[PDB]
Amino acid sequence: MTKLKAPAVLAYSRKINPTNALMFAVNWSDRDNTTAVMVGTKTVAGTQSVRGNPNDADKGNIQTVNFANLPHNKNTLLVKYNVKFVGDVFKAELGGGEYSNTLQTALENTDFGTLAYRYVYNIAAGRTLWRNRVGAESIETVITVNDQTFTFSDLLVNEFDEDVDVAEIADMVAGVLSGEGFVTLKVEHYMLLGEGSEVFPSQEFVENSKLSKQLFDLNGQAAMHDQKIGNAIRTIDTWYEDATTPIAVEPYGSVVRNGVAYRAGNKTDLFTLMDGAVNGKSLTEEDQMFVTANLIRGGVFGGG
Amino acid sequence: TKLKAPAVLAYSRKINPTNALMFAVNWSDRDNTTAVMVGTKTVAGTQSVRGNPNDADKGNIQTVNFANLPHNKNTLLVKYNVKFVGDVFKAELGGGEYSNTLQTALENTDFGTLAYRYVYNIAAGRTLWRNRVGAESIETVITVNDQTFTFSDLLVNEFDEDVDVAEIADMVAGVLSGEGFVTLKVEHYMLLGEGSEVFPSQEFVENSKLSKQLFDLNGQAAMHDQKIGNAIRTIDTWYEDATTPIAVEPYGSVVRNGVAYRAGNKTDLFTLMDGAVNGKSLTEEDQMFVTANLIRGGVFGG
Repeated sequence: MTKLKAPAVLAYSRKINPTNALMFAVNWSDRDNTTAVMVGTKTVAGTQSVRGNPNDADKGNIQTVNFANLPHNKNTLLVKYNVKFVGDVFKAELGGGEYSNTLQTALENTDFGTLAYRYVYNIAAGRTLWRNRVGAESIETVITVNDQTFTFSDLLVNEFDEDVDVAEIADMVAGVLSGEGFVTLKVEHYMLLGEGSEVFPSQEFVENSKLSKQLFDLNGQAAMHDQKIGNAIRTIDTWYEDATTPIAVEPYGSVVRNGVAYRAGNKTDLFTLMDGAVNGKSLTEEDQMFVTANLIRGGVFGGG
Repeated sequence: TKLKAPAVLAYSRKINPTNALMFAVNWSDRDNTTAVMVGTKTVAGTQSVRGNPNDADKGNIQTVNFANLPHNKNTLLVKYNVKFVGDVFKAELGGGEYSNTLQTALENTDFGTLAYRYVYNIAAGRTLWRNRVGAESIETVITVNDQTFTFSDLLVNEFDEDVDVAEIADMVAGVLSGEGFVTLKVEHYMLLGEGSEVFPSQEFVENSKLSKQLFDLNGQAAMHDQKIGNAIRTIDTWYEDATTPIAVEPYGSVVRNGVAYRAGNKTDLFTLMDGAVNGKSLTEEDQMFVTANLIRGGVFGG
């Protein structure tokens, strides 16, 4: 007909830029004396309890793994990172002009307020802490932005409840996202897990060596990949078909650890909606939020 | 009839940057430099290609190189030197007549503008590429001939007039329009924030255990001298329908966007060179473009 197609190398750079997270040990009422949690190595002998075959059930299983605990005289895990939000979300890093420009035009009425609120809420509710949230006496999140400090505790993680301080931070974040500039939130999390509690750093892929589990380290200190924090932050999509709990923003709504994709094969993926928005079709408020959330995520959205 | 160009006519590059090293400092304690080291990390992602949604339920593991400022330093320090070398009309390999009449045809080239735009690309920090995004402030320090110059607040995409840029460009044009050489020694300080991702040059390795590999020198994150150089010679605003400056390439090629703003419309270096040697006249900006291609270096022969 006369359709406008996206260039082969249309690519957007990411706009939520978290750092790596470092993991320290403190006591809940002495947060100035911090000590780094160090990754160790231990032996693990196990059992061949795999569903398929009971003929191996009497055989052993010797492995060596990385592990990471709080020391036996500190009761609190402290997780530190920064999240820099950057503007100009609609200026493609690689794609040309025409397609991306009319896409920006089709997206200009996007509810940046809700996007920024859900981002900052995930940061404040401590979703970025993943399994470290489990079994915590209390959880205290501290976000410092523009020499201003905010503290959170009583936040439900899987609902975007309205909170006035989350809203005040989301105001600056949405100001940046819907326009130009950048703003850095400096984040600390305090979890009262108990002395000697196991902590959960990012895990590495070791295809070579004697380790079967390998934990992420920086100079030997337990740490979480910046991309894992980022994935937790963008868990804002409640708009896929038959949506229940929020999923991370992905062009196909993929959650690979569950082997499913909530936006694949039903014309609700990023590329279908994108080509619709460029070629005259109208987008919902939630569809515009989703397409803009993908433009914030970054990636190559070109013909492949 | 026509002065054909010798088959092996070639010029050597005249703007010689070094490789850039990447350190981490604090913005207000620049005498405590520590080096940024390239690391390796696992990265797990989704199969999110435009084509196939049938793989949208499948994941993928990779290992990649990565480079961060420490969590106790907030400023990236990029260091390099650039040596400008004169005799930009003496050919390296080509014979005599074509090169000599070309040297005569271009003795009225605006060397002031060339030197200014080179020095400006160095001072505005274009050479930093993606390390410019998200800076609270950028401070460039250029030392030359026992004279130190500091720059903050320079628009990268405009050649605004600046007195220090012009004063350095004066020596640079004195070398480029005559003989000799001169070394500018350049530092860039960027207030990015503690723990910020920094962007060294990327490598290509056919099949390796690494999916994405960063340029290192003894393990320290670094930038290729040719990338700094490509930023330095982004001065071409004279192709047809010119928006922003592009890097000086004989066909005005920008392979990252799959177009060549001087290919196939009698604006390429070879057409202009043939014209200049074979009697035809060039614009002032065309003389600038041809001399910039001679300063870039390369083979201009069959």
